[PDB]
Amino acid sequence: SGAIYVGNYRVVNRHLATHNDWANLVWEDSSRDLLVSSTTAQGCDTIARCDCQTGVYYCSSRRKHYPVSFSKPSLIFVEASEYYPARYQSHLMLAVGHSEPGDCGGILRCQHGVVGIVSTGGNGLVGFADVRDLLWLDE
Ligand SMILES: COc1cccc(NC(=O)N2CCC[C@H](C(N)=O)C2)n1
Ligand SMILES: [Zn+2]
Repeated sequence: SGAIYVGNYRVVNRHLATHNDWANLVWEDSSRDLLVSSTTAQGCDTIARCDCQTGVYYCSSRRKHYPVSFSKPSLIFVEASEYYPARYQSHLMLAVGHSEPGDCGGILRCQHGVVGIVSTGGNGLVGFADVRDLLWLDE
């Protein structure tokens, strides 16, 4: 689990969105596994606006933050799960790192701010849904 709290927005994995998120919906995209809802309180996270390919992510299944090198956001095939059929997910970045299903939502960050959140994984890989192109999160 986990979210990004920037301005009056809450960014979560679409597959983990709550009823309150759907009832206060700002934007959602199944192909990216992202959903953004509105918040009453202002958040403290800042979004990175950069082309970093190295950063650090939080892994809840280890209670640890790990440094990683990650691929550029791309269209990657994701196998069928209990949340989606087998499909291509867009704006996804892959890295070598530990992950379990419940790790979704952990933040990936670089020196400039939040880059994205954990969205896929398995067998010593971890995938992050990028948010750096969502310029509207800053206003
Ligand atoms: C997060 O790490 C792991 C580790 C092992 C397995 C998994 N499951 C995983 O990738 N998916 C299940 C949740 C929805 C994901 C998606 N974005 O389509 C696919 N995740
Ligand atoms: Zn950066």
